[PDB]
Formats: sequence, C-alpha cells, structure tokens
Amino acid sequence: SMSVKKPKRDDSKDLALCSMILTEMETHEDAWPFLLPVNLKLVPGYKKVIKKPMDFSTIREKLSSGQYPNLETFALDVRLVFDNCETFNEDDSDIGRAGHNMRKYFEKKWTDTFK
Repeated sequence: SMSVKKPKRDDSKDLALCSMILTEMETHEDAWPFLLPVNLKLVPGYKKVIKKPMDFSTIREKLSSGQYPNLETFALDVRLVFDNCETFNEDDSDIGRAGHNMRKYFEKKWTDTFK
C-alpha cells in the first residue's frame, strides 16, 4: 500500500531476456505456423473465430517498440499464440502438435529464466 513496498526486484534485464527467449522461439523448427500473422483473407473462419490474432513477428514488433509494459504482458501474447492455435487446430495435426511443443518449450524457458 502507500509507502509500503515489497523489496525492489531487478527488472532492468527483462527486455533483453524476453528478446532472447523470443529469438529461441523464432528459431525452433516447429515455429513455422507462428512466424507470421495468419492470412485473414485466405484462411476461412479465422477472422471471425479468433478475436485476437497473435504471432511471433507481431510480438517482436511490440517488444522492440516498447509496447510491453512488463514481462507478464509479453508472456500473455506468447500464450495467446498457442491458445489461438488450440482453438483453430485439431490436436492431431501438424499445427496442433507444433503448438503443444512450442508452448512446452516457451514455459520451460520462462521458468528457468525468471522463476
């Protein structure tokens, strides 16, 4: 509350560390479904069904232009990518599997880097 703060966590490396994590996600072999925005003219159903499209390139632009107020807002956009993936793709599909792998991969890096 007012004049009563928890001890100050060092957040000065978060920008750089999120950038590294994102680079590792960009370079994973199963990143291909997630590198670029889904083409909303060419994928029937996507515009209507997925209220908040998200992809790695869009996360990268947001990151680089100071549009993440903190590391939690960044984690939320990464997760949204995989949540979208699950909404539109059967588990038993290459893309469905890609998303499950990439989520696991992200969550490990997140824990090992920050928790």
